[PDB]
Amino acid sequence: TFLEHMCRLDIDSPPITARNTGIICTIGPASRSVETLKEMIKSGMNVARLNFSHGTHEYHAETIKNVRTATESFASDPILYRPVAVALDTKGPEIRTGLIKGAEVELKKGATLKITLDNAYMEKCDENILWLDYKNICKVVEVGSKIYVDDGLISLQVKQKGADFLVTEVENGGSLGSKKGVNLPGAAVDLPAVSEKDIQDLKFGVEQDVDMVFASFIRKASDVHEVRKVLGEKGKNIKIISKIENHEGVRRFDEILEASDGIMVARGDLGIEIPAEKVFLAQKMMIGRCNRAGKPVICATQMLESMIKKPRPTRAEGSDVANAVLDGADCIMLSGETAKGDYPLEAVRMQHLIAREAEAAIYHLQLFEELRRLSDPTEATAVGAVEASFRCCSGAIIVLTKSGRSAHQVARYRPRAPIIAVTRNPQTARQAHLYRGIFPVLCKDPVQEAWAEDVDLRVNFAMNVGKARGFFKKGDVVIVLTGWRPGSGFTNTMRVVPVP
Amino acid sequence: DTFLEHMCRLDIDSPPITARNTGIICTIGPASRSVETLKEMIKSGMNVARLNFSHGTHEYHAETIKNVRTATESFASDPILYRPVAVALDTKGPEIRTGLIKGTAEVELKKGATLKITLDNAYMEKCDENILWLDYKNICKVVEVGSKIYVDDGLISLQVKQKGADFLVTEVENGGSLGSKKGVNLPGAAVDLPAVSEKDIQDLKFGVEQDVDMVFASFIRKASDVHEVRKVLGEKGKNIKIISKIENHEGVRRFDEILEASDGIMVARGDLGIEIPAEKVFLAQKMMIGRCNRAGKPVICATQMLESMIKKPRPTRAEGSDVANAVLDGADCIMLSGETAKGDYPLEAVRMQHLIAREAEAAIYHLQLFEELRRLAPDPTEATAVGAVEASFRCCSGAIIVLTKSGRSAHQVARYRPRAPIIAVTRNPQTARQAHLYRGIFPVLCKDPVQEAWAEDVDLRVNFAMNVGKARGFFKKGDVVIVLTGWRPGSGFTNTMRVVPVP
Amino acid sequence: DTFLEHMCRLDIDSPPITARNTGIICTIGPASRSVETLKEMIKSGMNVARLNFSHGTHEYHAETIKNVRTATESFASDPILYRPVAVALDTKGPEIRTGLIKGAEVELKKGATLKITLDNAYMEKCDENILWLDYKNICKVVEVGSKIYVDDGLISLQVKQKGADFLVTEVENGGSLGSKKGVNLPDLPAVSEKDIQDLKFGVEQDVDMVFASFIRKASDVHEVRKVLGEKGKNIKIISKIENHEGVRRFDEILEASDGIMVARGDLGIEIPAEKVFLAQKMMIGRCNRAGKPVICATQMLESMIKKPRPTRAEGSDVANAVLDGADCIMLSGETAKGDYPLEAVRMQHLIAREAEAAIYHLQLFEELRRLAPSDPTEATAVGAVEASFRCCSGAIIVLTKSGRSAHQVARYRPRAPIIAVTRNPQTARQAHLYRGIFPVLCKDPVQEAWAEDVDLRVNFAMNVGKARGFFKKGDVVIVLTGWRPGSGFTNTMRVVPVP
Amino acid sequence: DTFLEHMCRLDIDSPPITARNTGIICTIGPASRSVETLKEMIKSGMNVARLNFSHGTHEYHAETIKNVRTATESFASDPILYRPVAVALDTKGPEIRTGLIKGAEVELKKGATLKITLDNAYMEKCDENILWLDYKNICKVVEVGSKIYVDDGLISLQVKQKGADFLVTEVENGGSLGSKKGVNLPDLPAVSEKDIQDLKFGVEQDVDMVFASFIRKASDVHEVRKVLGEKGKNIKIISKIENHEGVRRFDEILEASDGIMVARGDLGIEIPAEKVFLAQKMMIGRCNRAGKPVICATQMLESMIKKPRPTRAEGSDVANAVLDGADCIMLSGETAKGDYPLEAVRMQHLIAREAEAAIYHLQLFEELRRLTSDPTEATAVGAVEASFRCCSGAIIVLTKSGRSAHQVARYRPRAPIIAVTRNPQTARQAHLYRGIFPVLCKDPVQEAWAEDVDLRVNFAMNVGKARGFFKKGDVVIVLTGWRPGSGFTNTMRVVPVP
Ligand SMILES: [K+]
Ligand SMILES: [K+]
Ligand SMILES: [K+]
Ligand SMILES: [K+]
Repeated sequence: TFLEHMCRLDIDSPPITARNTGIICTIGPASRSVETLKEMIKSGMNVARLNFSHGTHEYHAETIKNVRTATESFASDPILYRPVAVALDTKGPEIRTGLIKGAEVELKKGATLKITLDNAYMEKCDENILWLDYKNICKVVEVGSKIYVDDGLISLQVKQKGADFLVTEVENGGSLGSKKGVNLPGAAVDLPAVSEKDIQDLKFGVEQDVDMVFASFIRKASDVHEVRKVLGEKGKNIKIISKIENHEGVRRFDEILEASDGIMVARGDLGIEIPAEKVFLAQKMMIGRCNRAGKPVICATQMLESMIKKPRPTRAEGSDVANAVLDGADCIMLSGETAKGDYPLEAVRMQHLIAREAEAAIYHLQLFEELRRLSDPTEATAVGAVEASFRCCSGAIIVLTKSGRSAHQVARYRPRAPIIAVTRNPQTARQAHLYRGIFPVLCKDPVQEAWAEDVDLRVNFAMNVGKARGFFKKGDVVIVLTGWRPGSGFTNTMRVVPVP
Repeated sequence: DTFLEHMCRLDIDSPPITARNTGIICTIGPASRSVETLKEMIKSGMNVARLNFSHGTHEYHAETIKNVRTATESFASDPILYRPVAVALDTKGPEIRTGLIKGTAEVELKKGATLKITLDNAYMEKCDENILWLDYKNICKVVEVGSKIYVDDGLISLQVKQKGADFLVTEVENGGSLGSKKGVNLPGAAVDLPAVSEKDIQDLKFGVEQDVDMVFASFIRKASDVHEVRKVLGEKGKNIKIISKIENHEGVRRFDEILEASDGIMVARGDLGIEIPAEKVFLAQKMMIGRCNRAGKPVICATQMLESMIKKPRPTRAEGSDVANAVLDGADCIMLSGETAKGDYPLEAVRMQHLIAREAEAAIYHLQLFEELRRLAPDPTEATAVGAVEASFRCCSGAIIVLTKSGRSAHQVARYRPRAPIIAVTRNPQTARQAHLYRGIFPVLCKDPVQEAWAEDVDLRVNFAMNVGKARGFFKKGDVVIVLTGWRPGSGFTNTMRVVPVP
Repeated sequence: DTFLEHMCRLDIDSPPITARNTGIICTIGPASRSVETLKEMIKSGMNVARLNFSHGTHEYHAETIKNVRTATESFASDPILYRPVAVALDTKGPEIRTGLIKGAEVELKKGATLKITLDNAYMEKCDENILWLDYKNICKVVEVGSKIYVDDGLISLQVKQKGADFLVTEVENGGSLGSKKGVNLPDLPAVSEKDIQDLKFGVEQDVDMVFASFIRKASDVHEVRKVLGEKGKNIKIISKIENHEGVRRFDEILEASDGIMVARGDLGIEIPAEKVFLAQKMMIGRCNRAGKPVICATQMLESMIKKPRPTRAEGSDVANAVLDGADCIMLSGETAKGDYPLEAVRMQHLIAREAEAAIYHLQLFEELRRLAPSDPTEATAVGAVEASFRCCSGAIIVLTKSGRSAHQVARYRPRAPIIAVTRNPQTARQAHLYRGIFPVLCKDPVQEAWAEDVDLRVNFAMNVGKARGFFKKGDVVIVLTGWRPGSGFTNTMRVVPVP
Repeated sequence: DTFLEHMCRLDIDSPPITARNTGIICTIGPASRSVETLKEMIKSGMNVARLNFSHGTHEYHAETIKNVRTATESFASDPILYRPVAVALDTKGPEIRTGLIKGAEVELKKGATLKITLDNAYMEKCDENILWLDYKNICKVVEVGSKIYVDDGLISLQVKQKGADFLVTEVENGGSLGSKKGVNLPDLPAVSEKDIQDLKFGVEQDVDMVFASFIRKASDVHEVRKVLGEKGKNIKIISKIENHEGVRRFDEILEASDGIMVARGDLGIEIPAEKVFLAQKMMIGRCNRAGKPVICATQMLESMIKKPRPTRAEGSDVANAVLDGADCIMLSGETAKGDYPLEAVRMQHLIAREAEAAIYHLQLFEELRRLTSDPTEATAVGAVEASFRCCSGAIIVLTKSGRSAHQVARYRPRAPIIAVTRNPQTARQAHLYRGIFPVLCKDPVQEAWAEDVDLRVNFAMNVGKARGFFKKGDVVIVLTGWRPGSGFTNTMRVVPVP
């Protein structure tokens, strides 16, 4: 029972399980160097995120170079080599105010504010007529519609809508500077999914051979397909992860999920748009549907922010990170903790520890029996493999895959046993980190002419990796998923093999 | 139908429908001890008022208790709408405390700065940036060089650099604003203070005379600590519930024996974080809540709930998330501290707590709780309790109505955690107040005189329970309720279950 | 724990220590009419006395009923040990029978030629040449190659000439022909003139149930119901399914009836042998689902008509009927006219008790609990059976007036016996139709205080349960009652220790 | 969903669309001896031919075996439609019989007298008074008042006196005392000198299985095993449970046997009639639990010896045996000496097929599943799980000894198990297992292993399509090894039907 699982949790016993959730780290000035990156990889970093909200293409190109230099420095031993994915995080559409002749002119709880659109009234914002770059703001806003300014600092409330201006009352005021960020809860923002700057960044991402794109501010399915279109044919194999940052994204989550390769839950941005007594519900909902759909869900923002200045996180942060894992998140993303903080290596190590500790609180058998309660030969084989992995108490499930799909298919049923995905495709090896329980392995050996010899070679390689990682030892039993004939593109073959 | 589907169907646009089942415990202080404000807190959902005996005199607390009962009984004219309010005494216990600053504000401690700790009573009111006084006289022989000292709920951490015969020289590791009379923790040290001091005895006796409903025993490290508290309360306070506060590592280590000796448990997450690493505290919380749920004893989550509401009218998303997960872990009650005691928005804190708790109810997967609690569990009264919860799921009952004198039979039903609310009908004002400790129990106080005929008296109390249920929106005409009683008057045990239609 | 393991743990060397739960119905005749024999049959386990109204006058049957009640009430001195005995009237129905033979037995020789006359000039001079049967419109509904059966399907004939007057056949096979023997044609009135008289005689004699023969549709049951009328509205109607049409329209027959009797012997005449076991399983299944009694009859222990012990095939066939979910087993000639009626009853008791060891109770309930269609009484019924398993209770005690509440508990098939306590003598007798109900007749006067009267009846059930060995001091039992005097619900459940 | 719903859904006007999963064993005698008749019995559904060595000479049985094989191989020209037919040897065992009748039959009426003699001069003349039997030790195991049954329990006797070389009895139950009839007494050796010779003959005739009569204990089975020896080590030994001791010591017998035959008739004489059904259900359950074949025999369709159709009760008796969980049903006199041997086989086929509709397949499996680190066992379970999950038309198992097909069969999948083998003996022996449909592959071994696997699988595909098990578009489960000549059948493949 799940209750008994909680009762025998022991804080004095070390985590005997391996970490199954991926760790995504934002690379910046504090972690940009090869030497630091090497230690972060050793500490458990699986994906390197590039925040294109700031920095030039030159800067980021150097960062990508350093990440790959640090990564390939472990290639001298393919058994212990861990693939590292590169993630591009788009800037996305913003709503910014004008320049207060910078400086600030405070407001107060009661006064009025006449929002404008005069494209020359930029350089001088008062405590009355305020400017913003959102041209079509007057047809997606209503009367009574709140307008948060500077990350949920100053809330307004529309009173009069002309045709290209708004009269507002200041709900709660304070300091207000230049080029601040405004949020419109819960309006349907009509800004383009792909800014002209995003089109540049995404183009750059294709040339840099990035593995995935974190698309900011996704509100609908058509936004995702717009990013897809920009990536085009050349970037068709790049995984698109939609970032849910506002109320519309939550409401239209199903169409966004069906259009995406994965989901990022941005709690911080969510907390600005919707009340605090509901954000946890939205998180648990979105994670649940991603798990049900077998698509990767990333939990981001406000993970270990205190570790920017401290070597140790608060227990609240540790509890929040742990509960995200227990919710069913596939990956956890660090931001300023690794980008600009004083302890980037400690943050990665702490995230590893918390993820490992939360593993003990996971009730593996229940999740599978529910995901099974919810035709195709590959689906039956995947279910059969997981079922067999519980029956034999297997040390691992070895999946021979080209694109990664066969491994993802097994991963969606959440077996206790780690999934060793063996591939010769370096990209799918890197992209596999997005899925919980998948331990990607990159085979470098040339193809054998005899198909059964090539399979046996890939299996034995996985066998060696498993022994080295301590997943299993000789005498144990593993489940092996392959195809049947040379280049028949569907995994329908399950094999229960003793560990040699 | 499945836990996964249950999570998938969660909707933030949908208004929270079902009632709030977890208790709300509020610490009363300068910001909330007036009759006027107390009335608003009760309206907003306060079930239990906590008296913090770490501060204040007996006449101070007697006034608070009087104000609570005045505010509570102001609603007593309408027994259908009347909500019982419990009074909790939180003992001081083996505390170590600073340390009065000058002549009423604070000083700033900066990183890497030298700070001297003294035991010289000539400095007990002249503490500052350089010298600091505390009341633990044996501190120099329980602490070593390199020992960590935490001040004011772990806000400030110090490291001992030099051991003097009567003093300590420290270096500030974590800076901050030190105030007056703040708590001190010595994680690795073995503090010599007793579980029940002479001051605590005076306080517990005061609690008996003031007819408090429960005692929150601070810093419980073992079973014998609970037996001491139980002993002081004696025969006169034999019905006062004892809640043991787990605040350190030894308390977690010896949790099983403390739980068996106690009536309930309070998990102090904040104090726990001092001795236990951040990557392990959440495990400890889930463990203790689980064993409490298993034993059928109330568990309270306290400290670090809505602390930001001390200065802001709205909590952070992280706080609301942390509160909700405590409820989802299986906590029976949530306790508020500085939010209601001294903060600027005590009314807003209680309302937000009610709002978070109610929203969290939507994420609770009720049937699995019961199905597991029935399979892995250790009596006609017990079989009746299980059967009643069974029927409540089977019939989709609006409520389980339990006619109880001591509250026991209602507690036994609560252990199995039905989805339907448990309306405990009692004529005992004390068990009505104590019932708030248990999740899903909605205590109701019948003041009607005992009817001559027993069956007539039962129907009277059931009719009272159904009126309450209708008024609270638990059920309506045409619904079905489960009723638990004994057989014949003066019956020893509740072994009778009835399925009755709502007229 | 599982069904398979339950079968694996079966032990023929261990005494059947469970109580017999299936009702025993005995056909009373010249071999069992006497008060002495009836007394012993009651002691041996007879629950219901069946009177076959296909033969005998009302004078004869009134005497048989009187003897049954004399034997039954001879045990009334001890209310704790008194077992109620029901009386069943079995109608003749639309029977087609032959005529008497001149002198008397003749042999219908295999391959011969018979002539079915409809003229009353050969009704007393039948032989191997010309045969008479009491059916008129036989030449209005038949082809020239059909089959006709004699002596309960024993002899078979092949019609090869028609017209209107007679029928010319050929003996495919046969044996012996007595006189006025059963004839089968694989639209007589459902309730004939004679049936109406017998049914009204049944109301006058205060019989507990009626076994309606040859029910083919729901309107047949309604007609029987109509004849019984207001005076006999509480009399149970058990519809006998004896042909193919009864099987096809079984659903409407079941809904209209109070119970069902599966006549396997007659069923085999029309339906192929390879199909009858399926029909039996289907009908018993739908009866259990609907919560209505199903009786298995005919071809039970027929060998015991002349022998003191049955064959193993008969024991297996009876046991399987019980294991199929039958509520009652009916004996015919074994008790009516046979040389060992007392041994037949005892053997029936023996087999039914041994078969209980193979009953897997939990699965029956779990499936019924999941299949069953806000009623306080129905919810209490489920909860009581569920609590009986959980507490391993020795019995479920049900205080009932009409028997309905006890019937609702019986539907869920608890392993524990259901002690139905009643003051109504008829409900006590009719309760035997339901598997697992041990009816008990309280004769103590009504106490002034309702609660005290409930305690008295429960206490009476306690004493019966102890004397029967259902439970003992210290055990736990479930008790189902109403809440106040004149309650329309049996919605109150108690878990009470045995005093 | 529920067994109850499954029963309520039974419909007698709906034709049995499913195939017969239970094996049919037929006793061959003077009525079914000919090649022509045997051909019709094979087409009607006979899977196993039983030879009763209680009667007849070796050469008589040698000709029967030749005829059975001539009839079976007449269908060999079509590998896809060809059905393997097993040969079973049923030993005489420790049985005691009566002598010859002077005349011929004499009449023994209830309430008479009878002289049971050891006079060898009266083993030719056993009339109304005198009768001869071949058990010399008869006056050492029978008391005064002991009961004696003759000819399958037809006639019973009461011992009043105990003479020297004879007995004085009292006819308790009447009947017609025929000749060479069997006699029951509710110390003859487990295997006799005759049995030793008969078992040797069985090894020489290459029979597939031995029905060992009157097995009482484990040491009886191993005595038979030892006689069969090295040369007959692959011959299946099925122990016949015919008395109380066999039932009491059933576990040790089952653990020593390859299979079990439940002889209800012989059980009925020894054990009370109100207990035999319990014994039958217990033994079948334990065999199912152990994954060992159980045969229900005796008193099946006896009325079909003289009639073209069975009675209602016999149809219910056979059907309930199938529903009890019996792997095979055996016919005796109905096929051996009766007037309607062909009709007996066809009726047995019809009843077995009709009973199939009453089986809730998922219930048996879910119980057996929870009632291993061994890869072959895990693969076997997984294959059955997949067959339910995919609603597979069949489970194709490539097997050499049959062992792999057997462990899949233990879990009782709804889908037929197509056992593909090149070993003709395992093809014949596979008939003992419920749900196994054996096929004999005759294509020569291909050089490349993956090619030879595909050849065997495609053969199973064509058999399945010809039999109507499945059609193009459906999905089947396939169990194989991984490399040429391997120890474990540990490979499971979910493959579409071309
Ligand atoms: K960004
Ligand atoms: K305190
Ligand atoms: K009749
Ligand atoms: K034999």
